[PDB]
Amino acid sequence: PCPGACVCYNEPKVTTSCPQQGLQAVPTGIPASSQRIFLHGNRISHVPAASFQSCRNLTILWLHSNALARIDAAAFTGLTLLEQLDLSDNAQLHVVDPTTFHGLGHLHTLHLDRCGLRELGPGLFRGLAALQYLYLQDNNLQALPDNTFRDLGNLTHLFLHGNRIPSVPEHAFRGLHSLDRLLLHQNHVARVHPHAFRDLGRLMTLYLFANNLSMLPAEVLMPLRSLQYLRLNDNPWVCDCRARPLWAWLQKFRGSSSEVPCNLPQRLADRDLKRLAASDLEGCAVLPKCC
Ligand SMILES: *[C@@H]1O[C@H](CO)[C@@H](O)[C@H](O)[C@H]1NC(C)=O
Ligand SMILES: *[C@@H]1O[C@H](CO)[C@@H](O)[C@H](O)[C@H]1NC(C)=O
Ligand SMILES: *[C@@H]1O[C@H](CO)[C@@H](O)[C@H](O)[C@H]1NC(C)=O
Repeated sequence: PCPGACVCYNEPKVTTSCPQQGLQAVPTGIPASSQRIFLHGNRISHVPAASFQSCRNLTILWLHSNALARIDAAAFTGLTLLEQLDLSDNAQLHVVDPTTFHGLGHLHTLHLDRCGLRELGPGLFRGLAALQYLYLQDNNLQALPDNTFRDLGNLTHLFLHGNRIPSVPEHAFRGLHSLDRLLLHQNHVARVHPHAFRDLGRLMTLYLFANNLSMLPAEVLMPLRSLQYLRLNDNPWVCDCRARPLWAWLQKFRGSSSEVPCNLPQRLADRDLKRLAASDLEGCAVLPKCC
């Protein structure tokens, strides 16, 4: 018995599809045999506890482009086979309770982009051992706490761009041994801890453009054995003695890198640090280390 104006069909997967119907709540009577539930484009403001618990075989659930303001901590309880979860484009969600994703051990992709998220609570991504793709871009994040991604040993793509992250601490990206792509551009990153990328030996793409970096210790990039694509443009680089280690690393990098445009000193403005001679990097500009 297909509920409301929903469309129900069996092939290729048992599906209940109710998009863009002005629904203000999760409809009652969703067939328990459903493998895919599409509830995107509605006006759903709240997801109550155990809203899909009847659906033992659910693998795909879309709730994007709704009006979500609150998700109950037990909203996804009993969804042990869930592989894809889409909560994106709910700009007033602001906050997800840290236990909300517990028991989703088959989850492969999690869409949380444009959810207005203010923070990543302790244990929010705990136990998501199968997760491969995590989308956190275009939110309101102000911090990247240590060990936030510690259990995500299978994650290959992490999207964190378009937030307000001020820095990267040492253990922010611990546990991410499979990470392939890390996008951190369009943030406020003013400093990266020397050993922040220790676990990212398989990383192939790193975007750090449009941030607030004036220098980078060479130790930051040393672990990145597999790196092929690097973006560092649109940062206020100081091209003086402090930039020598980054310069030296860039000389031996066999991958592709963006411009690394000097902001200071004036005579080097918009020249590419990558393309300077060592002699250009003598003295202090207008303190740390060599200065
Ligand atoms: C889940 O799938 C199995 C195998 O098709 C079936 O026996 C079971 O009834 C399904 N569960 C629900 C709630 O429909
Ligand atoms: C991680 O992926 C590999 C293959 O890519 C798979 O064998 C393994 O079971 C996955 N880990 C978990 C915890 O699901
Ligand atoms: C970059 O960091 C400096 C402090 O070193 C701060 O004064 C400035 O406002 C920051 N820029 C942006 C765009 O946040």
